[PDB]
Amino acid sequence: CGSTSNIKYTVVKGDTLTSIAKKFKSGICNIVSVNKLANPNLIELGATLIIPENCSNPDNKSCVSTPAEPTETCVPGLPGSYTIVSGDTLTNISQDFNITLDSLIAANTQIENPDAIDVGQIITVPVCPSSQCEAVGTYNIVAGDLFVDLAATYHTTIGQIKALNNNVNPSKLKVGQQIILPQDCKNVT
Amino acid sequence: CGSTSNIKYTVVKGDTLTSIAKKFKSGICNIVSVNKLANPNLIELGATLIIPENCSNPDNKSCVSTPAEPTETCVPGLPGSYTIVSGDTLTNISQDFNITLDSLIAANTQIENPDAIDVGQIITVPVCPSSQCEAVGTYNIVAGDLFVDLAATYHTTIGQIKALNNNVNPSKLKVGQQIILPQDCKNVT
Ligand SMILES: CC(=O)N[C@@H]1[C@@H](O)[C@H](O[C@@H]2O[C@H](CO)[C@@H](O[C@@H]3O[C@H](CO)[C@@H](O[C@@H]4O[C@H](CO)[C@@H](O)[C@H](O)[C@H]4NC(C)=O)[C@H](O)[C@H]3NC(C)=O)[C@H](O)[C@H]2NC(C)=O)[C@@H](CO)O[C@@H]1O
Ligand SMILES: CC(=O)N[C@@H]1[C@@H](O)[C@H](O[C@@H]2O[C@H](CO)[C@@H](O[C@@H]3O[C@H](CO)[C@@H](O[C@@H]4O[C@H](CO)[C@@H](O)[C@H](O)[C@H]4NC(C)=O)[C@H](O)[C@H]3NC(C)=O)[C@H](O)[C@H]2NC(C)=O)[C@@H](CO)O[C@@H]1O
Ligand SMILES: *[C@@H]1O[C@H](CO)[C@@H](O[C@@H]2O[C@H](CO)[C@@H](O)[C@H](O)[C@H]2NC(C)=O)[C@H](O)[C@H]1NC(C)=O
Ligand SMILES: *[C@@H]1O[C@H](CO)[C@@H](O[C@@H]2O[C@H](CO)[C@@H](O)[C@H](O)[C@H]2NC(C)=O)[C@H](O)[C@H]1NC(C)=O
Ligand SMILES: *[C@@H]1O[C@H](CO)[C@@H](O)[C@H](O)[C@H]1NC(C)=O
Ligand SMILES: *[C@@H]1O[C@H](CO)[C@@H](O)[C@H](O)[C@H]1NC(C)=O
Repeated sequence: CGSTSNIKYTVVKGDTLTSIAKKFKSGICNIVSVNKLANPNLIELGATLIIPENCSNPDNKSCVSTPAEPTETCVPGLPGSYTIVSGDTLTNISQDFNITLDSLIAANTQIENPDAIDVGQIITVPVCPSSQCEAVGTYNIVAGDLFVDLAATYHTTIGQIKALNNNVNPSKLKVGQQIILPQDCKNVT
Repeated sequence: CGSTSNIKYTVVKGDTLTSIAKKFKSGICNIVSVNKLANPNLIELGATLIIPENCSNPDNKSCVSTPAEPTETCVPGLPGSYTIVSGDTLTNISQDFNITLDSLIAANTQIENPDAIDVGQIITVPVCPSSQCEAVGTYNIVAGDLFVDLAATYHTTIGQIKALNNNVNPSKLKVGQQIILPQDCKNVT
């Protein structure tokens, strides 16, 4: 990293390795190496992390694959709607559903100011025509499970997991917890 | 029916044949016969119906099969949550999900008065462990489609269709409309 100092840092709410790397001008993957983190997406609330501060040589790329912006304008299979929870924005939610902000706004012309949405407000999620998820069912959380990783493994999206578990905070999952998990969501025909 | 008079009646919001039969002391199936209704569950907003009033011989049973109270304490497959819309009660919603009011209250100990719930409030739906719906996907409404009938045909529940389409009023469906439809929801193993 060719850093000049290290801070020992307590992980707080909202943190990702991306936001921590930015705060301290470190690299995501430098923090992964130094702390022998098994999964770059998983850092625990209240854990301590040694952070190389002010790196000349930040490695933010070798260990993660950060997706391009969403380009699709619909989500395969489900759901018809999503309910807004604390901290959601339409930008946030369209990214989770892997669609453009634009497509989510277009599906929701009842919203006038796209920046003023209310906890408890229901929005339309634009579902691709002729599409489906192959199985939707119970899953028990195991140690280190995250919505972000479960989406990739089961070929669904963060948003679709959130919609099926709309009152579950992804940051407060417990080993053994039952969530509802959609699988293999795709266009059909 | 051995009725004493007939009223010509305009179907309004909230009406079912059950509520109309009660208002006028008729029978569900007498109204079905007289008006040659193809489906006892389907009456259209603003349609006129001849109602035999004050029947001595009301037939409420021959043409419909009215389900017993729900006895199950969980819903197979999905969803983790449901958002409250105008006119919902926990009694209403537990019936749609084919579970006991009791089981729905027990899953929701954050609710203190079970009779004071708010438009936009999210509740937990108790999903049976080790359960699933086999496919969840798009369906286009055809003439005469109803959530009540679609549940039976596709082996799901009114509540599960509502949860996947939480901003759709079941009384305002249009031919060609795309909804999200779960199928073949059951316990597994
Ligand atoms: C490189 C990068 O920036 N990637 C991000 C990626 O991190 C974002 O995903 C979010 O990551 C955060 C941090 O990992 C997740 O929050 C954690 O969630 C887990 C699970 O709920 C929490 O784990 C629990 O921790 C406690 C102790 O705190 C243990 O007792 C529990 O057993 C444990 N549970 C399990 C099942 O292991 C953890 O505390 C949370 N940490 C924080 C700081 O909140 C978050 O869930 C995750 N978000 C999603 C939607 O999955 C991702 C956002 O999409 O973007 C980039 O990929
Ligand atoms: C015997 C008995 O009491 N059974 C009840 C059963 O009726 C309850 O189910 C509810 O029935 C009502 C009345 O049929 C349903 O409301 C109707 O919904 C349809 C579909 O949205 C509306 O049809 C539309 O009507 C307009 C004209 O008004 C047409 O232009 C449209 O093309 C047409 N759409 C389609 C697809 O055909 C109709 O207007 C509504 N009528 C009224 C009075 O609102 C209602 O959806 C239905 N509820 C559910 C959840 O399915 C049932 C409640 O669960 O309990 C008993 O089974
Ligand atoms: C978000 O959407 C895009 C486009 O639909 C996905 O990207 C493609 O996925 C398929 C596999 O199903 C591949 O054939 C393409 O090569 C993928 N890559 C690209 C650059 O389009 C993308 O995976 C989706 N992202 C997430 C996180 O779900
Ligand atoms: C509500 O729940 C009950 C019990 O789970 C269902 O009743 C049974 O369904 C199975 C078929 O899957 C039959 O083997 C039983 O004989 C059924 N009858 C009875 C009286 O239990 C019931 O069908 C569900 N109702 C709805 C409307 O979904
Ligand atoms: C799925 O089908 C829709 C409807 O045409 C289309 O817009 C969309 O891009 C398709 N998605 C994928 C991933 O192929
Ligand atoms: C499904 O399994 C659950 C979990 O044991 C049980 O309570 C429930 O009654 C079962 N439902 C049916 C329809 O068999």
